[PDB]
Amino acid sequence: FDLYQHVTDRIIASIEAGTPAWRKPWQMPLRSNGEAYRGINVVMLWLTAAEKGYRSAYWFTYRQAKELGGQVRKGEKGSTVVKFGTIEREKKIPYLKGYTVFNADQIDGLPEQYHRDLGTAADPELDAFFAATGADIRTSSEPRAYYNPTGDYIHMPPIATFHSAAGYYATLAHEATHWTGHKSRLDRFSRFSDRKSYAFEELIAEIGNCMLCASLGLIPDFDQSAAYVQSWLRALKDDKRLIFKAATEAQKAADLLQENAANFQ
Ligand SMILES: [Mn+2]
Repeated sequence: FDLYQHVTDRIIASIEAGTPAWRKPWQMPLRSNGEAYRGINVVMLWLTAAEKGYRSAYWFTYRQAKELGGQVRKGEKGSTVVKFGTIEREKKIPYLKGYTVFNADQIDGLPEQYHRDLGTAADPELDAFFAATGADIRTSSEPRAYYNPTGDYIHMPPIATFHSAAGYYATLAHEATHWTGHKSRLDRFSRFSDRKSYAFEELIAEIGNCMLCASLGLIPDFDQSAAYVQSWLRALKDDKRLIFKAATEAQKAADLLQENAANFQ
């Protein structure tokens, strides 16, 4: 009946139940046109695909199913994704409403199309991605990986100390996600830092890093972020639209990375 709550409570459950929704992939969800879902809806459809065991990336509405050449298997229940309708004021103002979609594995008769390994060394195509992001990446024998907004650079340790390029680039993807949201770019940090503002950042960063790593073929590192799920639980309980604001920032952090990395002069 209430959307923000309804969605926040699914996410609060997943956290308690073990895995927060957005970690569940370890294929990104698509609409009937091939356009990928964004933001909070990627998160929601991921948890939904895990919880119902879906193999397909595609989600349809009853309308999209029927008038495409198919039928929603009766008994099948959809799940709630997010979008905007309009109210009039003086086709005018947007407002957030939910809606129901069904995965392709709940549907019969749909058309035909509908259903790596990196060692321990530098990878050229990954190196080109992060070089094309624009990020000051500095390397030093200091054994910590971090983003310093004050200098505005990412510091990686040396790749060989990782004994895993997959571990090396996931960590970099994570820092690249933080690197967005410096004042010159996405403008996301708190002004005055504390246990709450670090908690928000690394949640945006986490959700965002899953989104990034899904595209780059990497696996996110979740050891580093075990001390926060409680603040996330607390903040998610006290604020029923907080998860929407995080997922929107997260998607913007992934978008900025990939868009820069394709800024072909
Ligand atoms: Mn971080």
